[PDB]
Amino acid sequence: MSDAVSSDRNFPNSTNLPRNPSMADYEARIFTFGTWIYSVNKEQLARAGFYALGEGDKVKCFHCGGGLTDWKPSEDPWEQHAKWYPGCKYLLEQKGQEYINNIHLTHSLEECLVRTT
Ligand SMILES: CN[C@@H](C)C(=O)N[C@H](C(=O)N1C[C@@H](Oc2ccccc2)C[C@H]1C(=O)N[C@@H]1CCCc2ccccc21)C(C)(C)C
Ligand SMILES: [Zn+2]
Repeated sequence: MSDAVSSDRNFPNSTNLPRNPSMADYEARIFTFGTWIYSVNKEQLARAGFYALGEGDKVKCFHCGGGLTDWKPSEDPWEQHAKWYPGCKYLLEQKGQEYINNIHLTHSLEECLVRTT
């Protein structure tokens, strides 16, 4: 008999809010990174599964672990994390193990651009 003390129905208790992206996700994550920037919006990076530890740039992955620093002028979080250590909960399940494996093998993204410049 599966008890299931989390995934079953809505309204867990009270404090546990649904999610609220533009309340404790977009502004919250970014607030941890700072006004500073480098490549993409830090929020986007956080959405994938990243969170700053107070200090600028020093950011680590959630659950899966693995710290990331000294980002590249043009790079995505999906490819970065998946390449160094593909073991995130939502990240893996998002595009299945197939996508994660494909990413960690050859170059990805950047397709359909007139004629490869
Ligand atoms: C252009 N891509 C950029 C984002 C990039 O890869 N940057 C690399 C990078 O940040 N790396 C390499 C990994 O080191 C390895 C991890 C796994 C396998 C092999 C090496 C580990 C990681 C790194 O330096 N992580 C540091 C180590 C000290 C503690 C700490 C705490 C919070 C955030 C980051 C870190 C370089 C610049 C340091 C090499
Ligand atoms: Zn991760």
